[PDB]
Amino acid sequence: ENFPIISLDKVNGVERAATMEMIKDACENWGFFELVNHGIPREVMDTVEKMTKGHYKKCMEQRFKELVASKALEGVQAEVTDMDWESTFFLKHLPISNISEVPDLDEEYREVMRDFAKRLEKLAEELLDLLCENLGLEKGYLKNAFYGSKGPNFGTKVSNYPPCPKPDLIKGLRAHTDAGGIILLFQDDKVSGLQLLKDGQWIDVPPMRHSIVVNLGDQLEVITNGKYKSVMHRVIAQKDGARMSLASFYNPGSDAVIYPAPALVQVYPKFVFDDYMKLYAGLKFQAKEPRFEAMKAM
Amino acid sequence: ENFPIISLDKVNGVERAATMEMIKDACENWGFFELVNHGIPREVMDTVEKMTKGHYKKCMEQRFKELVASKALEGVQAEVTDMDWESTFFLKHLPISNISEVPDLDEEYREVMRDFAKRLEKLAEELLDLLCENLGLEKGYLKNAFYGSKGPNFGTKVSNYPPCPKPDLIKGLRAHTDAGGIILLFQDDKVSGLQLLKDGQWIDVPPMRHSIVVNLGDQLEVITNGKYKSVMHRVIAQKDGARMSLASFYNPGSDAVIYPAPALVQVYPKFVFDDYMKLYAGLKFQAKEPRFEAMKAM
Amino acid sequence: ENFPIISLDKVNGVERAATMEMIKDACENWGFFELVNHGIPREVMDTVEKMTKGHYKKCMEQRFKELVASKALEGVQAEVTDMDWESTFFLKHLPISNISEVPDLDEEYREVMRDFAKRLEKLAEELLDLLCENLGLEKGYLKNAFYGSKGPNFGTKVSNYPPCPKPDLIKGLRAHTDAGGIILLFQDDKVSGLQLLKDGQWIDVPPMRHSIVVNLGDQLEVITNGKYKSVMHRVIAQKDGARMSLASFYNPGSDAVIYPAPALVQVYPKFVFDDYMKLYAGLKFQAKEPRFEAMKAM
Amino acid sequence: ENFPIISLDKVNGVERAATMEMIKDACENWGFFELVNHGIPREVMDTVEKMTKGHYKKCMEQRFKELVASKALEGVQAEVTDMDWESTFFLKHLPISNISEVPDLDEEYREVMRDFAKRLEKLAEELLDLLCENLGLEKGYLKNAFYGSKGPNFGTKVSNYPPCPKPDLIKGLRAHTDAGGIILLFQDDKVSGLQLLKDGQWIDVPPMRHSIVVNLGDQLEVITNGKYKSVMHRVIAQKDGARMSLASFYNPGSDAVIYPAPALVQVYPKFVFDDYMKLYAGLKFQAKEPRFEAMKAM
Ligand SMILES: [Fe+2]
Ligand SMILES: [Fe+2]
Ligand SMILES: [Fe+2]
Ligand SMILES: [Fe+2]
Repeated sequence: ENFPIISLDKVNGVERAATMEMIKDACENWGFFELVNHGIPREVMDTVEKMTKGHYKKCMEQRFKELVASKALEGVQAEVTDMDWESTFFLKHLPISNISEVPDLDEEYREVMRDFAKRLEKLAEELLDLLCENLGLEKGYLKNAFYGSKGPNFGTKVSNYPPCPKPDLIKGLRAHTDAGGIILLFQDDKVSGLQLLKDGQWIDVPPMRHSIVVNLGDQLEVITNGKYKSVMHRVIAQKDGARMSLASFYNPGSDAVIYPAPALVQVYPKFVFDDYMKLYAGLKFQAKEPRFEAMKAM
Repeated sequence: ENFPIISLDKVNGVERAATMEMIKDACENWGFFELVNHGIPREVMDTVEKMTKGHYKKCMEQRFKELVASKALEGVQAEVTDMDWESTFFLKHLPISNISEVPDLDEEYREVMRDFAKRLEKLAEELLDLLCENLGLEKGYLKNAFYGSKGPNFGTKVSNYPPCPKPDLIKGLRAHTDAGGIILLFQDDKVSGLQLLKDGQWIDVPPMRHSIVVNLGDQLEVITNGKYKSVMHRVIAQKDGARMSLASFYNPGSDAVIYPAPALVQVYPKFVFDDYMKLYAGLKFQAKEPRFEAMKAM
Repeated sequence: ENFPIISLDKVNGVERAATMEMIKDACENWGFFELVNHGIPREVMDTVEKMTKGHYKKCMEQRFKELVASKALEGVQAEVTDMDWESTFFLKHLPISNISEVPDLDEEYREVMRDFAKRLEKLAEELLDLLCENLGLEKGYLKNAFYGSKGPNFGTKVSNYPPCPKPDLIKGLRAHTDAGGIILLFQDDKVSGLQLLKDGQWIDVPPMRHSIVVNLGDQLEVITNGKYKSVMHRVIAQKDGARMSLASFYNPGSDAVIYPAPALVQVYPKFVFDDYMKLYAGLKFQAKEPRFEAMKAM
Repeated sequence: ENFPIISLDKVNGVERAATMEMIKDACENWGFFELVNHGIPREVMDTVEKMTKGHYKKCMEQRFKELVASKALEGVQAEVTDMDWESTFFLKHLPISNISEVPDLDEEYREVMRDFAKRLEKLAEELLDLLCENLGLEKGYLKNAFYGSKGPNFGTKVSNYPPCPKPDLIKGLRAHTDAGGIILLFQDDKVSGLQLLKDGQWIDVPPMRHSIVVNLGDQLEVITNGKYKSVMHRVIAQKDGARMSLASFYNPGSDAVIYPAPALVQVYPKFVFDDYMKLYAGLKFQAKEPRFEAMKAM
């Protein structure tokens, strides 16, 4: 009944069996769990926060100079209330790290993001193995399924944003389930603003400090033949706090072939991960014959 | 073997049967035909041209003032070669004409577009009836199928554009078939730059003056159970000329139910026109369960 | 020492002289004053609020559908935290009201904005007359100076926005003085977030309900030969509240000739209002000879 | 009377004096000259062309995939005539080369741009010395004036563009003089489309192959106390050809102090180059007191 909050270090000790049973239960009945004692140092997370926030502040300062100047163009005084406070960019890590070639980051920043990205990779694969165990599969199974030819895709979206101006503005807002593998979310403050649908109703992720919030995608549901369902959610920015998010995605390689583990077995489909995303981006129906085939299906 | 060029007025005379046989043949074996003597006055088309071109010239003059000024911002001299010469906007006509409320047109312009849009509607419905006849269907059949509840959607895209900088830039460019009903294309100059794929190869639409180029969409293929195929094409702007296009679309109403005429009967599907477009815009797979169903299909 | 809060209705009564003396004092020593009892009904302001907020909510709902869909394009899940919550548009009123032809407002909205704009015009001209009186000028003087040929320019910027994500983000943010005539600001809630520089330090506009905040521009400083200085300010969106602003500007007509009243007399310049703005938009130096003349000046 | 076309290699020979006299005459009476035999190999220019064109073609292919996909979003078929064929980016070279960190260039491309940028720098400084000589100044004088503290700013704008859709669209288009030092323009084909105003009328730059077109900016006019005037021009893309431009700018360092050479001496002003550009970008009047000072000047 309570949202799973899990002290990962307990898997090294006498409490392991009960921690694995929480992980199992979250996987089966929540789709989500919040990790503490997960092995990424407080100091590293605090540095990632500070520096991301430093870069945000800079791009905001620059962005106001530019608003003032374009607005002057149209014979218009730009106010600070005209600001767009949302800023988001990505960083690839696997198979090829583009961290070196993304515009406008300090070197000291890129190296911090590098290290942090290696740490979370390592954490992800550990999590996948513990899922394997609970699941009766072999160590490495999911990392292997996710491998494809060149490897799993892994990146981190880095967001900075203001609070929602009022909750009823979210009233009518569609949620989703994530299409990929396993997602690890790192935020600032105490309140995420992250919510999951459970039995028709919205449950808040409980505020923690130095936590990582883990959730399973569509792909893990297929490989488990539905045993672990990817779950609907949303994330709304609270006046309370959490103005920054790092959402890192450990997804199957583009060419990877996804399908329910034979041991774990209606039957979920088999398919190449990239075709799941091409369905997703709307690039599987820009021809006529596909389209006619789909309307015959409905 | 020759692209169909059809003098529509001949349907009023002793030559009708041979003109209907061209229309039939184009419908079956070209998907396209070029109309002359189609009953829209030379004077009306020439006014539509002039005025569209007048409005283009204005939005270009304005657009250079703004480029000069934003470029100055970044300590940069804007050249005329920095110009974006492409300009396109739409006009609705049916079920509700938004021609009155589109920004930045002269009144004298809106009224010309109104009249012109009534004329082409009338021409479209005539064309659909002549298709009915060739097809063995009743007068009004297609207009009726297209009606839905509120009526057929009808609008005109108005484009102005420079020439392609070089043909091999189009080399690797995907074509398409139109998703809607029947399309009537009005251009300037002599060379369209419009091409259709016929038996694997690119055929140019032959240059004519005061012509209208007609082509059938995906919807007419379904209602004819494949007898009239919608055909692949593209349109590339020629150094030769044709720098302006008015493409008017007479499509089924959103809620209209499309399906192969029982008389005209594998079997094509039945479906609501709006679901064909939602497939098209990529809004039918932004949930997980649809997506899993589609991968099981492949 | 206290920010001027002025009950306008008191100019109809035994307290007039003391209210005029507040207006005089604010004009001379604050540049700003907050009006209550100003003669625009509570019901009208409350309707303007509600309806603006209704339109905001709609454009936000629509804006999230579009973010979800474009983000899907790039194989990316749009979150609600990716939202851009800032929305701003204008409405002209004088010399020609474009309220009828601005995209996407209910009719019931346009009529409310019309009425409201007539009311504030009337309030502005009253304020200018009371300035005349305090100043020793004739009734109508400033309205007349502002008239030019076709009339004074009058419009309203309508803004909706989230809170600033954190105050130190404003830390390093340039303020300004308004370039025009007289500005009347209508907000929601209680806290504006509006601040004025007075003797080197930031003073908050005091929270009021159904207030209008008035401030004088650069133009009124010139006509008063510096007696009424236009004052520096800024406006920052508070977590506390005030998520909406209507800032209406009563400025001199484009062709109006601005210059210190002979009675009110270094000497401020004389000039056409439009040249002050062209200086402002950076369109007075896009040629070489101007530029050389300015560097010789410095 | 004829546009100056100058074989630079002749400065190494018996013809030097007559070539220097052409350079002198162009500097005094044309502001522009076209260089051939200028010492940048045919092979290097041809490689720069090919590779720029290869990169253009790629960004165009990518840009059409994205248009098709966003247009589908709005239930709209993207045509090739909807294309925006204009593409432009910059490359810094001095004081710090950002060529390594600009997005989406082949390595083999960056190295070609590096070399090419060193070659043109070397050519620029040579040209400045020959100007010194004609002028009676010492070798290095202008390079030294341009040096400031960190060095001269040097970069190259790289443009690719379609033809102007029709000449009367340029009819009403403002020209300019360049604000910087000395500009070297490298194009493809034969016809630039570049024109200079000379005695009130438009003169075309004569078509040449493997030419470089040189022109003097506002800064060189000041240092020569008007002896060498920077001249008005424009560049329009011809159906004839020249679809690519590399415009490289050798300007004074930001902090450089520009002023008429004492030997060369109304008197032109003295000033820091960056203040000339800040005048230019419209950032010298975003405060009130500047503005009042300027209106008193007029
Ligand atoms: Fe998500
Ligand atoms: Fe088409
Ligand atoms: Fe202001
Ligand atoms: Fe130029």
